[PDB]
Amino acid sequence: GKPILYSYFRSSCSWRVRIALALKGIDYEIVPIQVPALKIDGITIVQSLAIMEYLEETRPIPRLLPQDPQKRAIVRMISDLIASGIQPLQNLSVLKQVGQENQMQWAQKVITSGFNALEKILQSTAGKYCVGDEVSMADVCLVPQVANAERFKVDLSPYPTISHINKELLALEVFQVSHPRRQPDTPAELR
Amino acid sequence: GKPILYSYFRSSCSWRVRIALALKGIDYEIVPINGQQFTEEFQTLNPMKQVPALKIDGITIVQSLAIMEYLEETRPIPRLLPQDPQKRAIVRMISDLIASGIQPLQNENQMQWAQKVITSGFNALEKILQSTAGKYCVGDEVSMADVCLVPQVANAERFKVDLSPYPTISHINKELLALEVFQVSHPRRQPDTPAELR
Repeated sequence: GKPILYSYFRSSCSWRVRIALALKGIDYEIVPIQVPALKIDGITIVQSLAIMEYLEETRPIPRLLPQDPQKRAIVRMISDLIASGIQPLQNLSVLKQVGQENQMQWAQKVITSGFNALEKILQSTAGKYCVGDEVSMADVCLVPQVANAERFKVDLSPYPTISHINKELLALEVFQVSHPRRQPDTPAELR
Repeated sequence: GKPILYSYFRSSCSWRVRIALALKGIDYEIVPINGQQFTEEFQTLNPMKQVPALKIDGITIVQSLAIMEYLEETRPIPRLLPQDPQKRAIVRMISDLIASGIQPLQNENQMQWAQKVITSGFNALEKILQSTAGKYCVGDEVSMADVCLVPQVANAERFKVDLSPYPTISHINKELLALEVFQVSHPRRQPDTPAELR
């Protein structure tokens, strides 16, 4: 009857989809545990980018992607930079399969390298959010990545644009109700 | 003036964009990659010295997925994405599985790692294609999934991955490699291919 997100409280990819579901006003059921997976309109969709593009097309407002194709490409660039460039190079597969202390070093080089790139891009693109003054898919991707950075003790002081946009976004209900610390599978001593 | 693609002959990401450019009949100029005129342009909206990068319609787009969506929208035919939203999700799933899942995890026994990554993904992707594939990844029309599949399958052969356990991937792969748009864009037919790959 109602959509099902297979989710994990610590998965940045799952949070993206929870922000996008909340943003589109879609009520869903959470089954905690490949995640995210989303059962919707009688089909199953893996991969948060794919999920979010489906949501954008079937539930247009609010827009994750602006109307001007050129603007859409910048929002997609940033999003994919996060989802294809930073995040996979610090997936749980990679981390536990290379020590329990090296995992943090490698994670920090990856996140800093991407944030060095992304912060420079945002000097051109950002208004109040990643691309101009309207929330986009880029913002949905950013916040969960910035939360990873905090988790691996990345200092955000060299990334003042990323940090400002991040705090603008975390002030919105759709980024709070979907928070890793407000989930069914959230450990009681992390709230 | 024509679009400019900054490319690398071995980058599977660059190949994706060459396939899509060729598919949509778009003529472009290739600037292959490792003065400050060319370095400034390369690195505008690309502080990471990344390929592919595409200069088109007066702007710069990095990230192959972003570039192909832009192409899809501005030059609709031939379709990289079908019209049915649910079919578009399946095409995007496969593409993203490759572009976000398999490929990023592999830019001594770095061979043991490449192979584990590629096999694990193809285990997943072969199973999905049992449901979706006709003559191509999703039904009988070439799509974004196919554009992503060929350059990943070429990586798999480079890292000596045996394709015997993946007959659907291997069939679709050879269907695609028979098409002009995947041949003219091939890593071996590029300006920066070193002659020792020919």
